[PDB]
Amino acid sequence: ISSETGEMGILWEFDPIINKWIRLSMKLKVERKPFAEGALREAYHTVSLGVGTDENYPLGTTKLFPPIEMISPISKNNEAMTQLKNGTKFVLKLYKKEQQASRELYFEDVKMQMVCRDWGNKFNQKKPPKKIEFLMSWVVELIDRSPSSNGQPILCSIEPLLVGEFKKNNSNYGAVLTNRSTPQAFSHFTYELSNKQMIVVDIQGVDDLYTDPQIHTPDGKGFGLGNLGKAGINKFITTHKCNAVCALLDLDVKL
Ligand SMILES: Nc1ncnc2c1ncn2[C@@H]1O[C@H](COP(=O)(O)OP(=O)(O)CP(=O)(O)O)[C@@H](O)[C@H]1O
Ligand SMILES: [Zn+2]
Repeated sequence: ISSETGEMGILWEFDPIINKWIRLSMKLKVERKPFAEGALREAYHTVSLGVGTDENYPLGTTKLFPPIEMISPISKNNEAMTQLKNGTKFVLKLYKKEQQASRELYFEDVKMQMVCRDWGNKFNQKKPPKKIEFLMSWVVELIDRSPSSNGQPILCSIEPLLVGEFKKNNSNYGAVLTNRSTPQAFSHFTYELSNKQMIVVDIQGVDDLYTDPQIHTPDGKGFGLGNLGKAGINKFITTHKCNAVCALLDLDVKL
């Protein structure tokens, strides 16, 4: 939008309510060194230098992912234009040294986060002691960065900066890592209210602002490599103890 030295990116937002991706551009400036890492990715402080349209960067085609029918022809409205306005401090995440990553996985992961965000709203609507919220997430094609040896463009995901102490409350394979009730009751709520079609675990973040969740489904399909299917779900069942939040939401002690 307004520049000023940084790098260009193709910015992708998923909107669940119209079931389409919204394609934009942005400029960002990222720090050279990461400020945190996990098992898979490193996270980098970044500043936004504005969000604009994708008009200078034609799509193609010939195929494409996401496919053309999954892309909105109109991109005038989106969260990115407010949440990533010029001057915003945010987080960029890059995979560490990865051959398990594919273009399709970046998009699966961001869609997954958007799905959990809808679940957070549905939870909040039953009026629990502590409302919860999932951060937006976005796919960025770092188009100014040179493709590595394989010829693949550089991709990353971005999300807002969380301020405070970052805590993980459950894992994607049955760990209950804090004594807080809301995160565990939310996981249980997603399982029951979805009629056992899915569960949201890996509940982590700062307070009840959450990021990087994981979904399991009975058939194991979609939701990235962390979808552990029936094993994942059952592992949650084994360690769940219902709490006051579960009871308040009228969730069945039988899972
Ligand atoms: N939006 C955000 N704001 C501030 N810090 C964040 C953040 N998202 C992640 N972090 C921090 O960066 C670390 C690594 O990021 P992330 O957790 O996404 O890596 P990962 O994909 O390897 C999963 P894990 O760390 O659980 O193995 C987190 O453990 C947390 O400390
Ligand atoms: Zn419960």
